[PDB]
Amino acid sequence: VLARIFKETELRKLKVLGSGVFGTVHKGVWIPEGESIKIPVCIKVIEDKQSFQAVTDHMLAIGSLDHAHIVRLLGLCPGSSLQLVTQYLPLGSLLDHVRQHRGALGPQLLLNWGVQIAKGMYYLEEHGMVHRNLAARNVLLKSPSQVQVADFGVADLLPPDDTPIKWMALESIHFGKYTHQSDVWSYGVTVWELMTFGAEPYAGLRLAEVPDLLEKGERLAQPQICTIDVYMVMVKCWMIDENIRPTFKELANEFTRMARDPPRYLVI
Ligand SMILES: Nc1ncnc2c1ncn2[C@@H]1O[C@H](COP(=O)(O)OP(=O)(O)NP(=O)(O)O)[C@@H](O)[C@H]1O
Ligand SMILES: [Mg+2]
Repeated sequence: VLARIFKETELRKLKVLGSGVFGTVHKGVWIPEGESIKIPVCIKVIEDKQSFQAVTDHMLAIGSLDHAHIVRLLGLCPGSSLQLVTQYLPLGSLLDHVRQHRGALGPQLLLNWGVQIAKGMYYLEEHGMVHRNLAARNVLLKSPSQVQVADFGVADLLPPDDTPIKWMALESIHFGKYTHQSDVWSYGVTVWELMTFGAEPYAGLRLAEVPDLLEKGERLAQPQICTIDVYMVMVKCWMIDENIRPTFKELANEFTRMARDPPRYLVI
């Protein structure tokens, strides 16, 4: 239960990669202990929109976590803006990956990722950490076959302020309430994104409408490559009652069970 603090003079930003809802991610280098060294790192810049001088208890909570399937926060740099420092993964997003390669991907390989994501979210659930922004953009490739959940708990760094709405559980939209169960919903839309080779969820619809549609219980369409067995996994994630939504434990089970005989549960 500790997080490393990085002196400002240790970090250097080379290039910007992009920016999401809360921050701005920069490709950078890390130079520790005066003597020259060059460690490739990713630096995410988060600002209030008051100061980030001072470490909160939640910042340490993020800092402590370490799992084979999550993106570990190597360190933290306070200042006017908060600088979150992680390792740089050249292979990038799972979302942009499935788009580019699509169905060419292994039906076996694509199932393993469902398992690998669930294992990570389990690790987060275990240490009582609510991700609050799970999505395909947030799942990253550490290795051609290996993925890691990124961007956990960033949302809880900033005061309640206001599109992740396509990834939120209905009670999160209605009550601004986030649980481990609410992320389970987000896991659902995620898996969906994958099975659709990176299709945009609720495409070409108005955001105001979105609460209505899933409330009417029409929900997401069945992805082209998914058998009813894999599709129902997702459907249980979007059940209005959270206490009937599956745990990440069970989700790791159902996918690994399907992973034994890959083409039975998915098809080109
Ligand atoms: N460790 C990393 N290595 C390489 N690229 C990264 C890393 N972390 C984030 N990125 C990329 O940086 C870009 C911007 O990140 P971010 O500010 O989180 O926005 P986002 O992930 O697109 N959406 P959101 O997470 O909802 O803000 C995205 O294209 C990420 O894939
Ligand atoms: Mg992100």
